[PDB]
Amino acid sequence: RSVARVYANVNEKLGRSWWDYDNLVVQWGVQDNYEIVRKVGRGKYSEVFESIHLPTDSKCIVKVLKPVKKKKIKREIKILQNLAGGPNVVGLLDVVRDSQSKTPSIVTEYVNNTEFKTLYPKFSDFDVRYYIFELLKALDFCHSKGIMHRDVKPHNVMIDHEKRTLRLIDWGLAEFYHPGTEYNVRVASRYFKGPELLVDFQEYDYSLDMWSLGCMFASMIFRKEPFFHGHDNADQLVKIAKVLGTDELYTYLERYDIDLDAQFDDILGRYPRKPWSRFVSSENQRYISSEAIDFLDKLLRYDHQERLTAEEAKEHPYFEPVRQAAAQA
Ligand SMILES: O=C(O)c1ccc2c(c1)nc(Nc1cccc(Cl)c1)c1ccncc12
Repeated sequence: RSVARVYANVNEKLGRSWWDYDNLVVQWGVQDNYEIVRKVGRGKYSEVFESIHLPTDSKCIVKVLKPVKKKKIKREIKILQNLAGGPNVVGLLDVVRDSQSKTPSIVTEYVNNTEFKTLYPKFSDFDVRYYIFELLKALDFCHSKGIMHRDVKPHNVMIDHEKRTLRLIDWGLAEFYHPGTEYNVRVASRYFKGPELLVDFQEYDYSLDMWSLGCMFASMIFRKEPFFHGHDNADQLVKIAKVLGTDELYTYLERYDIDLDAQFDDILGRYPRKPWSRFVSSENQRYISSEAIDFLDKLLRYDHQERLTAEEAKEHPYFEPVRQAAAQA
């Protein structure tokens, strides 16, 4: 049915040794070369600890993984190996496991993040352009390697504001794109879920990540976190519909032959498109420009095939100051 409009054939060209994570053989490192110092975070899927690589006395992260499905371990490790050297992708340092339990751990680089709720309001207009551009380099890189992140959100984007460095982290939901594959629609955080996930459209692609980027960008320039605040998955679609409008939703549904679940009959009304300018306020207007609105408009589309590619997104006039400043060094 639907096929990605860029990078559709990447996994075809690279072959089984790139994407066949089921047959991954890990060359496990020495667990005793690492010392766990302090827990920094817990996920649904993991626990993250500040650690030391003892031989070099260097600071690093140990991410202990306990998913009920083992192939999710292999998938995360294969993608992290494949993205080696990628710009702004979190660096894999090692993979180790407990000798008795066989519980695996991923070792990554440590990043001194400032939490996004503190960090995002301190950004200038230029900072938003700059960090979105850096995030675009990581998404263009993984898409060009046949990989969808599927969990793009502020929590998975680590920024060292002092060093002006960015890392896209937590590749645990990431997956290889294979033309015509039916993917699980139970991916991403509710506020960052694309319409395709909300209406059970399974033939999605890299363009899912561009919707999620659009939700992050909206929250940064309008200072509303999260931008689409649904109380549940059905409500998430209503919140989107109350901004993009029900007219563009219905042609999209017709275009991809999607039938809405009967649950939407009572809760989904007819809404006109709310123009982007209505979200402009005294507090957020320092982020706002016609280039910014134009950029956001071209990310937040129902139709995944209408959204900018990460590569098109880097060519947008919004990033002209960032491209100019980079050209000065
Ligand atoms: O998943 C990864 O690849 C992943 C990779 C690197 C980090 C991480 C998650 N989580 C961090 N912190 C964090 C903060 C709150 C909750 C959770 Cl679970 C974790 C963190 C901190 C400093 N440097 C690197 C990381």
